[PDB]
Amino acid sequence: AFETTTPPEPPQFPAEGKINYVARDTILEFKALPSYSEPDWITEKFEKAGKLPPLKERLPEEPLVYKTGNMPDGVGVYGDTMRHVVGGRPEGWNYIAGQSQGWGGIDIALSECLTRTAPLFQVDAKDTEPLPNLAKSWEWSEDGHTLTMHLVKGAKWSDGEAFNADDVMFYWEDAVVDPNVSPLGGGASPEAFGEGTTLKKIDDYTVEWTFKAAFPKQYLYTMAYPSFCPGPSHILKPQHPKYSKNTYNQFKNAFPPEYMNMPVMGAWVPVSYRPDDLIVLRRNPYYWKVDEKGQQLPYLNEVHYKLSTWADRDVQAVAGSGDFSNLEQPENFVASLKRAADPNAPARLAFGPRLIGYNLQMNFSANGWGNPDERGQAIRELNRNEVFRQAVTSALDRKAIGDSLVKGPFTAIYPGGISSGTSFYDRASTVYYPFNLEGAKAALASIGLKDTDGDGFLNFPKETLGGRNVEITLLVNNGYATDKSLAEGLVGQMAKLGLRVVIHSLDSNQRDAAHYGGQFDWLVRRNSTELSSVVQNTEQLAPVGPRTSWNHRSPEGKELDLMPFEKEMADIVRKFISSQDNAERADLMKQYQKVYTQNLYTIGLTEYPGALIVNKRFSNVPQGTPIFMFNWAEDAIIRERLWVAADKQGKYELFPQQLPGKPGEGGPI
Ligand SMILES: OC[C@H]1O[C@H](OC[C@H]2O[C@H](O[C@]3(CO)O[C@H](CO)[C@@H](O)[C@@H]3O)[C@H](O)[C@@H](O)[C@@H]2O)[C@H](O)[C@@H](O)[C@H]1O
Ligand SMILES: [Ca+2]
Ligand SMILES: [Ca+2]
Ligand SMILES: [Ca+2]
Ligand SMILES: [Ca+2]
Ligand SMILES: [Ca+2]
Ligand SMILES: [Ca+2]
Ligand SMILES: [Ca+2]
Ligand SMILES: [Ca+2]
Ligand SMILES: [Ca+2]
Ligand SMILES: [Ca+2]
Ligand SMILES: [Ca+2]
Ligand SMILES: [Ca+2]
Ligand SMILES: [Ca+2]
Ligand SMILES: [Ca+2]
Ligand SMILES: [Ca+2]
Ligand SMILES: [Ca+2]
Ligand SMILES: [Ca+2]
Ligand SMILES: [Ca+2]
Ligand SMILES: [Ca+2]
Ligand SMILES: [Ca+2]
Ligand SMILES: [Ca+2]
Ligand SMILES: [Ca+2]
Ligand SMILES: [Ca+2]
Ligand SMILES: [Ca+2]
Ligand SMILES: [Ca+2]
Ligand SMILES: [Ca+2]
Ligand SMILES: [Ca+2]
Ligand SMILES: [Ca+2]
Ligand SMILES: [Ca+2]
Ligand SMILES: [Ca+2]
Ligand SMILES: [Ca+2]
Ligand SMILES: [Ca+2]
Ligand SMILES: [Ca+2]
Ligand SMILES: [Ca+2]
Ligand SMILES: [Ca+2]
Ligand SMILES: [Ca+2]
Ligand SMILES: [Ca+2]
Ligand SMILES: [Ca+2]
Ligand SMILES: [Ca+2]
Ligand SMILES: [Ca+2]
Ligand SMILES: [Ca+2]
Ligand SMILES: [Ca+2]
Ligand SMILES: [Ca+2]
Ligand SMILES: [Ca+2]
Ligand SMILES: [Ca+2]
Ligand SMILES: [Ca+2]
Ligand SMILES: [Ca+2]
Ligand SMILES: [Ca+2]
Repeated sequence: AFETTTPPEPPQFPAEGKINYVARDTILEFKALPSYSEPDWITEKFEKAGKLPPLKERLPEEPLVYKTGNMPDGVGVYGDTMRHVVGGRPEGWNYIAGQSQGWGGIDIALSECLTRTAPLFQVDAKDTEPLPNLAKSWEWSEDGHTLTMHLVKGAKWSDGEAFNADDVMFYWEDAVVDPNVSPLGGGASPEAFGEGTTLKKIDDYTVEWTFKAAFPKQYLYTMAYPSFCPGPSHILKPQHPKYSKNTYNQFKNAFPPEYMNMPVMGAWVPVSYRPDDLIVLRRNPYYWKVDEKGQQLPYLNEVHYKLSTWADRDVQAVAGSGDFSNLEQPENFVASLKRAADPNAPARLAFGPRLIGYNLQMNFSANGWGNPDERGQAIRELNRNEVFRQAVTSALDRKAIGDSLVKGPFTAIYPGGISSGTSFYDRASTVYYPFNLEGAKAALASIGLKDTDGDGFLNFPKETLGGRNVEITLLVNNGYATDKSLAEGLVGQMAKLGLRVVIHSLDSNQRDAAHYGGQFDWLVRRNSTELSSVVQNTEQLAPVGPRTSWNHRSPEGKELDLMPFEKEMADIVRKFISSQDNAERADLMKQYQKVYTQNLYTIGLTEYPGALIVNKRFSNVPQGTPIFMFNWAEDAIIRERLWVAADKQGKYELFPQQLPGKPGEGGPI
């Protein structure tokens, strides 16, 4: 019915990075050093005064050592604060039970994971093994069904309690496996680690994975942020319903934002919270990472998270009051570029490849996900109809969508699927449905949708919902001008096609609950890592498990109502996960792209590049860091390795020469 082609090549984007490509093992290694050091005030006021054990006793026998060769500016010096600005708000500290701490890097810094992938933008390959983090090493069995994983040994939580296999086991059994606990991010279901996957404790520093498939090496990426980042089991386990009288909601909410010094494996500990104002973190004296000179990380003593808006983060970063931003909203591009064009500018700004994409996602569950009413059920049936999807995508004037955000070479025609900025992308495999409003109108008439009351809006046939007007709800994230502008643009374009679309605008926390609970017809969403990188959270590319897909999940308790193209996509993704053949993997992503875009698994709105904004006083910021690839730039830049030269340091510490207090107690000690 439609004359499909490939999407047109966008304008050339001059100077992205450039990235200084390195080999995987140039960044870090685990080893003992001859001696260790720390800020002088810790030795004088805490160690010598009895208050803390000497540094060597606090560290693992073999800490994680950052290699000097990979440091952009070399070994650092202690001091200063990194000031972040966020549009989110904390719910509390229970990350593994699905509570947000405010986004914008806070949970990334607090909740460290088994592996780490964000700094891998500097390795020029897509078969890179994730960096060891809380898991120091691992080995595959000969048959590839068993993965023996060795943990960092001798590391402690920020309160001095030992980190070991008990924390790993508690997260796996009582958060992942437990169907009443869902970690933050919408992922981390048991099937995200493979169907029938088991994890068992061997000893205090050894765990063992058992996989149905042979060598599913892709799951090492799933073990990084956000899906395998354990909480302090000694604090959380006594609050869990399996070991107490608490309900699941009581367990989820047992650590509100007012609860101080929540134990972490991260470089800084939350010490202060003021509603709608600020979160202050102070250096963790038990941090288990050091530089090659034996200096215990982080270099920065303090981190701030100013509670504001996402657009204010850009404003503060270019003004110099904020130290970091991911410039990701096109309506802020011109003003940010103008302010950064001044040679006296306090911050540096650098655009990367086109990795920020937006999709229209349709709820594909016709078997009760989100318990829809008669109206909602009739929309699910239209969403599952391929002619309806072809009409919706063909009624979009993608050039006009791009123009509505920003002029210039930023936007690209985006039909959906894998981002054009990543190496697995193939233009020839991308099905583009050009703007054909007349063809879209004929396609809807062919499935029995026609305006029977002269109001310009299409009615269902008399057999469905008494022949009333089709009414579609659109779930939108209220925190971003981009999301809201795209939603408004979509409503106008659908009105021309004859479909009535109603915006349901919600704040982040409520938006995530409505989405993951399946309480939506359609939604507007910025793409997560699987479309920007393929290799990070690959399970999110298709409904490989009952809850791995963003738009097709099963209600509890029920199975998936997969359409044939979705089963073909699930098969491609599972084959990719267990393949170590580069040529086969590239071919599988071409087939994946083709099936996705031909069948309209989602409908692309637009795609463009973002820019990293960092205050100039910071040393060790890697060149060409993208804002979003394997993770957000807050992770990729390795904040625990950043430093400021003594003569350039700001004097912004709110708790200078202080360390975190005890969990559930007072302010910094
Ligand atoms: O956390 C660092 C990040 O914070 C801000 O974005 C947070 C954003 O996260 C969620 O949105 C996405 C995109 O749809 O969903 C995946 C998984 O949760 C995230 O990777 C991705 O951002 C929430 O659904 C949003 O409500 C929430 O605001 C900020 O925009 C980023 O630049 C970066 O600082
Ligand atoms: Ca284009
Ligand atoms: Ca390498
Ligand atoms: Ca090499
Ligand atoms: Ca000192
Ligand atoms: Ca001893
Ligand atoms: Ca080196
Ligand atoms: Ca050096
Ligand atoms: Ca200091
Ligand atoms: Ca400071
Ligand atoms: Ca931020
Ligand atoms: Ca074997
Ligand atoms: Ca040890
Ligand atoms: Ca000990
Ligand atoms: Ca845990
Ligand atoms: Ca679970
Ligand atoms: Ca198990
Ligand atoms: Ca098997
Ligand atoms: Ca313990
Ligand atoms: Ca109980
Ligand atoms: Ca309960
Ligand atoms: Ca409950
Ligand atoms: Ca709950
Ligand atoms: Ca309750
Ligand atoms: Ca709470
Ligand atoms: Ca914690
Ligand atoms: Ca607040
Ligand atoms: Ca207040
Ligand atoms: Ca106030
Ligand atoms: Ca030194
Ligand atoms: Ca505000
Ligand atoms: Ca915008
Ligand atoms: Ca520019
Ligand atoms: Ca994106
Ligand atoms: Ca169909
Ligand atoms: Ca344009
Ligand atoms: Ca233009
Ligand atoms: Ca465009
Ligand atoms: Ca291509
Ligand atoms: Ca009508
Ligand atoms: Ca009709
Ligand atoms: Ca538009
Ligand atoms: Ca199922
Ligand atoms: Ca299947
Ligand atoms: Ca590969
Ligand atoms: Ca510098
Ligand atoms: Ca560099
Ligand atoms: Ca300040
Ligand atoms: Ca407290």
